[PDB]
Amino acid sequence: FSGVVDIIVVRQPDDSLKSMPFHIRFGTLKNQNINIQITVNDKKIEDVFMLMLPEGACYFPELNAKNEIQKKLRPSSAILKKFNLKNGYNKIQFIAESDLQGKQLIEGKIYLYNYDTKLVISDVDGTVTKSDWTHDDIAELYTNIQKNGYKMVYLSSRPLYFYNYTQGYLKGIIQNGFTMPDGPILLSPDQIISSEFKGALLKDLRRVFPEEVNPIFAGFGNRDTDATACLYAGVIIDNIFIINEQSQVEILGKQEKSSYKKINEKIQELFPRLP
Ligand SMILES: [Ca+2]
Repeated sequence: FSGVVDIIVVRQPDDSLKSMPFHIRFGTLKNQNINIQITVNDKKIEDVFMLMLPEGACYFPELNAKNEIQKKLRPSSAILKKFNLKNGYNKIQFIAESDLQGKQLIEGKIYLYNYDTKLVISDVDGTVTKSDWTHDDIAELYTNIQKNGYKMVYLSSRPLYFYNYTQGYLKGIIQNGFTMPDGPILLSPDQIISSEFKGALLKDLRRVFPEEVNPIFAGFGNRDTDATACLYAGVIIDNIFIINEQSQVEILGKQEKSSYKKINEKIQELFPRLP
């Protein structure tokens, strides 16, 4: 695999920035001599460079306090702030220059959120697809949720080799006139490498935000363990939706039977509008 896993960046109340781990790989790239540059929104970023591991995994070099270079997947606040990201979607490109192959470039997406930004979590397998075919009216409901100021965030525990297909599947979905709203796709840490896993992933997402806010407003899932992952991630039981293979979603807080078409009819009362 060669590509960029969607990156989430959150601006803190002290205007510092925190981010989730950078998962970028140059699989088809044929180690220590490789230097990696970054361009955000078609502009080159100076001072910021990444190194590559033998397998193709890339990291940010950062001295620690014992002056031992650390392999950090989360860039510093100063590095993230040289990106000069805009709020929402940003285009990021990683450029590896090799004497044997010239410069090789992978493109990805990096998202910037505020500490007060409200996220709506959705699973892909079983929640968008009908088994882990697409459930009906999910694109219209998700389009209206983004119109009300919420950010859709997708989760997938699929192998990293199928990450780019999952992006293609979600964005090729068309139900009536409504496309699927653009948002980051987070990958479970088991499918990646280190230099039930859904619950650990959501707390990395949560703890990127400050502790005193609950960033995840709602969550969509297919199994009862998805509900456990959202409850421990700060989501209230009223805002947890669980669907089966027969396209009936159950609101957990009130033990209420409903559907995507029914939740989209209650969009302003279940997802109040945010200016
Ligand atoms: Ca699930």
